[PDB]
Amino acid sequence: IPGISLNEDNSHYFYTRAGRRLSAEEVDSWVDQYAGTQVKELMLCPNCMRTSYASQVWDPIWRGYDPAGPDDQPLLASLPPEERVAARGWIHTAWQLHQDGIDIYARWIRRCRQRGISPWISMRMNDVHYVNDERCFLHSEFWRENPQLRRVPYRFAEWTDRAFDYGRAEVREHHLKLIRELAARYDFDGLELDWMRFGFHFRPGYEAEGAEILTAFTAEVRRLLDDWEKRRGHKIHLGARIPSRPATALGLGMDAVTWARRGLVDMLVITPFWASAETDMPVEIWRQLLEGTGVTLAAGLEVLLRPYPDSPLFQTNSLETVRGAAASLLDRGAQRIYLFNYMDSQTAMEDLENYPTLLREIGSLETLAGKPRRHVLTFADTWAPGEPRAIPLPATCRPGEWRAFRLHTGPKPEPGEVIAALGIEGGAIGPETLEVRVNGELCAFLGLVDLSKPRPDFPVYGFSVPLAAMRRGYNLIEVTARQELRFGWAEFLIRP
Amino acid sequence: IPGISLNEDNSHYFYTRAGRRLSAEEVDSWVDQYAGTQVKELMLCPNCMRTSYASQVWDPIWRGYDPAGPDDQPLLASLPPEERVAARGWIHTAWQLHQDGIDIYARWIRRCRQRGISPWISMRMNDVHYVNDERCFLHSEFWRENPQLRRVPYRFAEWTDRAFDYGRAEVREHHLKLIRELAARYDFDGLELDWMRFGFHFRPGYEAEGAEILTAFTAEVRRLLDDWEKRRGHKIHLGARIPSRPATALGLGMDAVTWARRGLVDMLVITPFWASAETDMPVEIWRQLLEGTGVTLAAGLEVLLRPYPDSPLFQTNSLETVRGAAASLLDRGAQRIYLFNYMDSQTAMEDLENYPTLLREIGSLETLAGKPRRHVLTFADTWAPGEPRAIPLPATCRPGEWRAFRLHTGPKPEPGEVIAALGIEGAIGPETLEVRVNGELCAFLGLVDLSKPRPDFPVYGFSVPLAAMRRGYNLIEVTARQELRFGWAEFLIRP
Ligand SMILES: CC(=O)N[C@H]1[C@H]([C@H](O)[C@H](O)CO)O[C@](O)(C(=O)O)C[C@@H]1O
Ligand SMILES: CC(=O)N[C@H]1[C@H]([C@H](O)[C@H](O)CO)O[C@](O)(C(=O)O)C[C@@H]1O
Repeated sequence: IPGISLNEDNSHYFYTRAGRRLSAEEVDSWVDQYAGTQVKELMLCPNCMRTSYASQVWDPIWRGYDPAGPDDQPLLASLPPEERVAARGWIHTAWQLHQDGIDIYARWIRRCRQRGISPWISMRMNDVHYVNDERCFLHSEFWRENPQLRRVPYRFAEWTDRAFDYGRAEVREHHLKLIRELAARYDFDGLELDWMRFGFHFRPGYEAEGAEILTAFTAEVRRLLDDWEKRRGHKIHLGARIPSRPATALGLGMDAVTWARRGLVDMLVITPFWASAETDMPVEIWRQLLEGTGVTLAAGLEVLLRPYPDSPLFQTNSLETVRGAAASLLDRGAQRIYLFNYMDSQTAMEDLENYPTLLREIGSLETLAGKPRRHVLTFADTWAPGEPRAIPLPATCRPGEWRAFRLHTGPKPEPGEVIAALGIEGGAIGPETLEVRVNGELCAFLGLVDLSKPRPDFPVYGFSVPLAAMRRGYNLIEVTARQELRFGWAEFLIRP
Repeated sequence: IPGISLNEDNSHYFYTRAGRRLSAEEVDSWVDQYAGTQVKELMLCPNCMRTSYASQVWDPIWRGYDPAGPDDQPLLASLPPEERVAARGWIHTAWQLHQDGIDIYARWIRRCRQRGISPWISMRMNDVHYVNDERCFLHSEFWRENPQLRRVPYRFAEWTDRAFDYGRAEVREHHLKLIRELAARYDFDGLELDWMRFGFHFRPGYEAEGAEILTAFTAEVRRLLDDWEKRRGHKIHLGARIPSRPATALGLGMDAVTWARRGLVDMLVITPFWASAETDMPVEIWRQLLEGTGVTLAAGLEVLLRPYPDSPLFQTNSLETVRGAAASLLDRGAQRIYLFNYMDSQTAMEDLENYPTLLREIGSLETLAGKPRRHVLTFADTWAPGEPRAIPLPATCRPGEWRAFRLHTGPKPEPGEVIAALGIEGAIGPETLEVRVNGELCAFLGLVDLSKPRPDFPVYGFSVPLAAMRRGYNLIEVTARQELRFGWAEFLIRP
């Protein structure tokens, strides 16, 4: 009954369908694959710094575009030859659609309602893809002409250094112009403010004033949609994506508790940025913080699954690891599982054959129950500027020392197998090199485990967990080593 | 005004007054130094594994004691000769009080009320000092005879490994026996459950069931005190010390939000363990979590001030650093500043001459305003088992890389001087660092000669444009032209 919110990005559909002259019927058929699943809402993203539809107030993706021209034309000149082919796939498909009088978002919204899906618009509030390239096709002329409106002018270390400063009147107006058009153009059930693209909206040190500013912004949005409710003849929801921990959220100027209490939002998505999906997010704390407000709390998953920030592995979640994350987060009180970057091609799970099963299982503890799952230890990629960072992995154990790892494994396991699995980096061990306990109970050595993707590129050792040791929620791996060891991976595999 | 809660520990008074035959009058005079200050409550701790008063349900500190005997006697045999002198100071003074018919806690409670101080009892729920020594004088016989009731039987790496497991009925009963006695023996305004001595109460991995167990415990205590309200003819408060961050609190089986919502507690003290004061605690998050519950949220200071867990420096807070922490935590919404280990001698601020001034200033932003203060970067000493730890220092900056440190400096500074000061561990010039605060370039000042507490490595000062500083967090950003390791960071605000 919690169900899935699925986010469709502003570029994917155009990139993957490029080269086809799309009919209204084919455009509609994209919604259909999500019909009869646990998907309750599609969050349709129509923009980055530019829109993928023919905006009157912002730059469409195709502003500057020469449809008949060569790839080497001014709009694409800044990219290498090979990347112009991909960018032009997006620009051209978005352009051609408009030329045929097909508004892709209007069609998706209409088809959503026919298929019992609640259609949302999700706006990227501060996308900064490729801002190292000032000439790049997908920057707004407004961004290009106004470097004084940026967040960090004293350095350029990260893309977010060149993000818009929402402390400025003219930055808020620029984003409110697009919202006023989206509300007028599209008859959506809900608007989501996607603050987590890229989650950095304020001069470093100005986040507290930023918090009062985004609350007022959110209130302007809520007021505007209230007017549209009387016009459309139905309720319109307002939602937001925010960081995964309340202190990080408040530290980036997102006081979601105030937004909830003053009735500005009725859905909140707690999410990482992109580096890895968080398999561990303090859902129960947010639920306490949001008590009485009537806000739907969604737990946001990302497609990547990576053990630590500096890992060179860039593999996606599998059905089994999404089953783990989803079982965990629903067990903690998530009222929705929200998928970001889990699309039907290119930006999607590596085991794409499992996409339909995933959409029919991860939205309920009932449909996850008795199915194989993996609870993998990862990390929170997003922290407020100068906020101390708590990153579990990698973890050194010196001879005779103890290390502990708490992994959230949601519902108590049904009868069957539980393996605590630990990856060791740097080249190794015997059957008595490690002592492994779970909630204090000794775990028997199993030997090397042949993991399916996602998996580390170093040996993973399995330890058999006495079924009855496992408890609902967090479960504690403790390890001591007789030799210095570095851990690069931890998970629970539960196969009932 | 928010005001001060001050904790007197179970041993201090006995250790420091040892060798004097104490009169009822002198015992009473201890309360007097706190009268007419911002202290609203004295939290009088009467126990560890043993009581400092003559309990009939627990071991007094002097169980086993031979008053006329030599230092080398069975009760103290396990200590080296010179440590028996200190321990025996505590045991003998506590014993001799009882022999004179002086109940120190009954006298303190009475004298508190005469002097307009609200008197509390603060019970250590699981003290584990010196549990490496199974024959130690301060361990209870119950603890000694029941090693099966301990938290960790598979290893002994930390004192908390030999803490009692409150997952056991026998452990809960044992601690409830003392609470039943304290409620009957003493007419206190409030009982505080000091969970933060030592904050580890459950088998590793059983903290969730632990949370339901301490809620039921706390509720049992609340029901007990409700009965005593009708006998004593006045309200009795129930309070608790808990970890500084909500996730850590819930992770150690302390669901204080439930305790607050069900009206089991009406005071909560967020605090670190002992390694250092936390100058940065999520007060505003707790206030949101506690909204409508009527619970007073107290921000707990510890006496030590240390930049990171492995630092060999063990210096205390000064008047100036306590002013900084207090200005910060009050600014964030603390309804009380709570002092732990800020006593009148031995366990005390090293600038002891400033103790009376401290007790008249740190309870109100009004009395802190326009006074010199230091906002020092530290760390949270306490994390749930296997919980990822966020420790800011020490911090390496590679050539051409940026590091940031957010320090909470509470109220925006008055007219005067603001210095960002950065300590370098393990050779720099005036351009080796670029330092910004909230993006504004800060002038190199050179080496700053800090007063204690201070690192044993060079501290460089950077002049902050007064107007850059904001209310609450303020952001130091630094880039280095040479590989450097920071061991220290602070704001000095001198109006
Ligand atoms: C690289 C690619 O093809 N698509 C990517 C898009 C585009 O970069 C973006 O939509 C341009 O506006 O961004 C994401 O959705 C994102 O932000 O997480 C990830 C996705 O993989
Ligand atoms: C002289 C001395 O060491 N006293 C210390 C006492 C005793 O060790 C304890 O009361 C034994 O029961 O403990 C503390 O208050 C504590 O827990 O932080 C600190 C204080 O410095």
